[PDB]
Amino acid sequence: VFPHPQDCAQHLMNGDTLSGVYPIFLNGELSQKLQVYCDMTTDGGGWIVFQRRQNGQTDFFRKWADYRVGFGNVEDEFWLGLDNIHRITSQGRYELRVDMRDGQEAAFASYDRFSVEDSRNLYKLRIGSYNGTAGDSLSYHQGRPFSTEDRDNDVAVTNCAMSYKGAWWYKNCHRTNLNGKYGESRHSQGINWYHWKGHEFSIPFVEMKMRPYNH
Ligand SMILES: [Ca+2]
Repeated sequence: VFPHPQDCAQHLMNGDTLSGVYPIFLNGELSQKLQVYCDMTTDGGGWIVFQRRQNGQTDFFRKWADYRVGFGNVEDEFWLGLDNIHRITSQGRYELRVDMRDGQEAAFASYDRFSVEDSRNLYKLRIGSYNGTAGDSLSYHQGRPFSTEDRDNDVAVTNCAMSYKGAWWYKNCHRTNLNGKYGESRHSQGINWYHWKGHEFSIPFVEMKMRPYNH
Protein backbone atom coordinates (compact mmCIF):
# COMPACT_ATOMS: atom_id res chain seq x y z
CA VAL A 1 0.00 0.00 0.00
CA PHE A 2 2.81 2.37 0.99
CA PRO A 3 5.98 1.64 -1.02
CA HIS A 4 8.09 3.86 1.27
CA PRO A 5 6.42 4.03 4.69
CA GLN A 6 6.94 7.33 6.50
CA ASP A 7 5.92 5.93 9.89
CA CYS A 8 5.13 2.74 11.76
CA ALA A 9 1.40 3.00 11.06
CA GLN A 10 2.09 2.77 7.31
CA HIS A 11 4.28 -0.28 7.95
CA LEU A 12 1.38 -1.75 9.92
CA MET A 13 -0.94 -0.96 7.03
CA ASN A 14 1.35 -2.88 4.65
CA GLY A 15 0.91 -6.01 6.80
CA ASP A 16 3.95 -5.81 9.07
CA THR A 17 2.76 -6.78 12.55
CA LEU A 18 5.95 -7.56 14.53
CA SER A 19 7.44 -4.94 16.82
CA GLY A 20 11.09 -4.19 16.13
CA VAL A 21 13.41 -2.08 14.03
CA TYR A 22 12.09 -0.70 10.73
CA PRO A 23 13.35 1.86 8.23
CA ILE A 24 10.94 4.74 7.72
CA PHE A 25 11.23 7.19 4.83
CA LEU A 26 10.46 10.76 5.80
CA ASN A 27 7.79 12.26 3.54
CA GLY A 28 7.81 8.95 1.70
CA GLU A 29 11.19 9.82 0.16
CA LEU A 30 13.57 6.94 -0.49
CA SER A 31 16.51 9.27 0.21
CA GLN A 32 15.21 10.16 3.69
CA LYS A 33 15.66 6.85 5.44
CA LEU A 34 15.69 6.73 9.23
CA GLN A 35 15.93 3.61 11.38
CA VAL A 36 13.31 3.53 14.14
CA TYR A 37 11.72 1.13 16.61
CA CYS A 38 8.07 0.35 15.84
CA ASP A 39 5.67 -0.65 18.64
CA MET A 40 3.13 -2.75 16.70
CA THR A 41 1.10 -4.00 19.68
CA THR A 42 0.19 -1.14 22.04
CA ASP A 43 -3.41 0.05 21.51
CA GLY A 44 -3.47 -1.45 18.02
CA GLY A 45 0.17 -0.70 17.12
CA GLY A 46 1.73 1.64 14.62
CA TRP A 47 3.85 3.73 17.00
CA ILE A 48 7.30 5.22 16.41
CA VAL A 49 9.14 4.89 19.72
CA PHE A 50 11.45 7.90 20.10
CA GLN A 51 12.62 7.53 23.69
CA ARG A 52 13.08 4.56 26.00
CA ARG A 53 14.41 4.05 29.52
CA GLN A 54 14.65 0.54 30.96
CA ASN A 55 17.95 -0.23 32.76
CA GLY A 56 20.08 2.86 33.34
CA GLN A 57 23.01 1.60 31.30
CA THR A 58 22.88 4.58 28.88
CA ASP A 59 23.88 8.07 30.01
CA PHE A 60 21.16 10.65 29.37
CA PHE A 61 22.93 13.65 30.95
CA ARG A 62 24.09 14.91 27.58
CA LYS A 63 24.36 18.23 25.79
CA TRP A 64 22.33 20.10 23.20
CA ALA A 65 24.19 18.66 20.23
CA ASP A 66 23.54 15.12 21.48
CA TYR A 67 19.82 15.76 21.99
CA ARG A 68 19.70 17.39 18.53
CA VAL A 69 21.15 14.38 16.64
CA GLY A 70 20.01 11.48 18.87
CA PHE A 71 21.88 8.83 20.80
CA GLY A 72 21.54 5.27 21.98
CA ASN A 73 20.38 2.02 20.40
CA VAL A 74 16.74 2.04 19.27
CA GLU A 75 16.39 -1.54 20.61
CA ASP A 76 17.63 -0.51 24.09
CA GLU A 77 17.73 2.94 25.76
CA PHE A 78 17.77 5.87 23.39
CA TRP A 79 16.67 9.33 22.26
CA LEU A 80 15.70 9.53 18.61
CA GLY A 81 16.94 13.14 18.26
CA LEU A 82 15.14 16.46 18.20
CA ASP A 83 15.75 17.16 14.50
CA ASN A 84 14.28 13.73 13.66
CA ILE A 85 11.29 14.25 15.94
CA HIS A 86 10.66 17.66 14.41
CA ARG A 87 10.76 16.22 10.90
CA ILE A 88 8.45 13.31 11.73
CA THR A 89 5.92 15.49 13.57
CA SER A 90 5.92 17.98 10.65
CA GLN A 91 4.72 15.42 8.12
CA GLY A 92 1.21 15.23 9.63
CA ARG A 93 -0.73 15.39 12.88
CA TYR A 94 0.65 12.94 15.43
CA GLU A 95 -0.57 11.77 18.80
CA LEU A 96 1.86 11.13 21.66
CA ARG A 97 1.67 8.17 24.01
CA VAL A 98 3.82 7.72 27.09
CA ASP A 99 3.87 4.14 28.49
CA MET A 100 5.31 3.68 32.00
CA ARG A 101 5.77 0.62 34.21
CA ASP A 102 6.78 -0.18 37.82
CA GLY A 103 7.08 -3.91 38.29
CA GLN A 104 3.68 -5.35 37.36
CA GLU A 105 2.02 -1.91 37.53
CA ALA A 106 1.51 0.08 34.37
CA ALA A 107 0.02 3.37 33.23
CA PHE A 108 -0.14 5.60 30.18
CA ALA A 109 -0.75 9.17 29.05
CA SER A 110 -1.91 10.05 25.54
CA TYR A 111 -2.16 13.46 23.83
CA ASP A 112 -4.14 14.00 20.62
CA ARG A 113 -1.54 16.37 19.14
CA PHE A 114 2.25 16.23 19.39
CA SER A 115 4.92 18.28 17.69
CA VAL A 116 8.27 19.95 18.33
CA GLU A 117 9.29 23.09 16.40
CA ASP A 118 12.63 23.46 14.57
CA SER A 119 16.17 24.22 15.86
CA ARG A 120 15.65 27.96 15.45
CA ASN A 121 12.51 27.80 17.58
CA LEU A 122 14.28 25.73 20.29
CA TYR A 123 12.21 22.61 19.60
CA LYS A 124 9.21 24.08 21.48
CA LEU A 125 6.70 21.46 22.59
CA ARG A 126 3.08 21.41 21.41
CA ILE A 127 0.69 18.82 22.85
CA GLY A 128 -3.03 18.27 22.49
CA SER A 129 -5.76 17.03 24.82
CA TYR A 130 -5.02 14.33 27.37
CA ASN A 131 -6.51 10.95 28.14
CA GLY A 132 -5.17 8.03 30.11
CA THR A 133 -4.38 6.44 33.45
CA ALA A 134 -1.06 8.06 34.42
CA GLY A 135 -2.40 11.55 34.98
CA ASP A 136 -1.62 14.63 32.91
CA SER A 137 1.89 15.67 33.89
CA LEU A 138 2.94 16.93 30.46
CA SER A 139 0.49 19.83 29.96
CA TYR A 140 2.55 21.79 32.47
CA HIS A 141 5.23 21.83 29.74
CA GLN A 142 2.93 23.18 26.97
CA GLY A 143 4.71 25.52 24.62
CA ARG A 144 8.10 25.39 26.33
CA PRO A 145 11.47 25.28 24.54
CA PHE A 146 13.83 22.37 25.07
CA SER A 147 16.74 22.85 27.48
CA THR A 148 19.92 20.91 28.20
CA GLU A 149 22.52 21.38 30.91
CA ASP A 150 24.67 23.42 28.46
CA ARG A 151 21.78 25.39 26.96
CA ASP A 152 19.38 26.89 29.55
CA ASN A 153 16.13 28.04 27.92
CA ASP A 154 13.91 27.60 30.98
CA VAL A 155 12.22 30.30 33.08
CA ALA A 156 13.79 29.33 36.38
CA VAL A 157 16.55 31.38 37.93
CA THR A 158 18.43 28.09 38.21
CA ASN A 159 19.46 25.71 35.41
CA CYS A 160 16.66 23.13 35.51
CA ALA A 161 18.47 20.54 33.38
CA MET A 162 21.53 20.68 35.65
CA SER A 163 19.52 20.73 38.89
CA TYR A 164 17.28 17.84 37.87
CA LYS A 165 19.86 15.76 36.01
CA GLY A 166 18.10 15.77 32.69
CA ALA A 167 17.09 17.38 29.43
CA TRP A 168 13.54 18.52 28.81
CA TRP A 169 11.03 21.24 27.93
CA TYR A 170 11.57 22.70 31.37
CA LYS A 171 9.58 25.61 32.81
CA ASN A 172 10.23 26.07 36.55
CA CYS A 173 10.99 23.23 36.50
CA HIS A 174 8.89 20.17 35.73
CA ARG A 175 6.12 17.70 36.39
CA THR A 176 7.80 15.04 34.27
CA ASN A 177 11.50 14.44 33.72
CA LEU A 178 11.75 11.36 31.52
CA ASN A 179 15.37 12.03 30.43
CA GLY A 180 16.40 12.31 34.09
CA LYS A 181 18.76 10.22 36.17
CA TYR A 182 17.88 6.51 36.15
CA GLY A 183 17.06 5.11 39.60
CA GLU A 184 17.40 8.51 41.31
CA SER A 185 14.91 9.00 44.16
CA ARG A 186 16.13 12.46 45.23
CA HIS A 187 13.26 14.89 44.67
CA SER A 188 12.74 15.78 41.02
CA GLN A 189 16.11 14.39 39.83
CA GLY A 190 14.90 11.00 38.56
CA ILE A 191 12.60 9.66 35.84
CA ASN A 192 9.48 11.27 37.24
CA TRP A 193 5.88 11.36 36.04
CA TYR A 194 4.43 13.40 38.88
CA HIS A 195 0.78 12.49 38.64
CA TRP A 196 1.55 8.76 38.63
CA LYS A 197 4.39 8.29 41.15
CA GLY A 198 5.40 11.75 42.42
CA HIS A 199 8.80 13.38 42.46
CA GLU A 200 10.61 10.92 44.78
CA PHE A 201 10.18 7.83 42.60
CA SER A 202 12.20 7.14 39.48
CA ILE A 203 10.17 5.07 37.02
CA PRO A 204 12.17 2.02 35.84
CA PHE A 205 10.61 1.68 32.36
CA VAL A 206 9.25 4.42 30.13
CA GLU A 207 8.65 4.69 26.37
CA MET A 208 7.62 7.86 24.47
CA LYS A 209 5.98 7.11 21.12
CA MET A 210 3.90 8.71 18.30
CA ARG A 211 1.40 7.64 15.67
CA PRO A 212 -0.68 9.61 13.14
CA TYR A 213 -3.81 11.08 14.71
CA ASN A 214 -6.98 8.94 14.63
CA HIS A 215 -5.08 5.96 13.19
CA1 LIG B 1 17.25 29.06 33.94
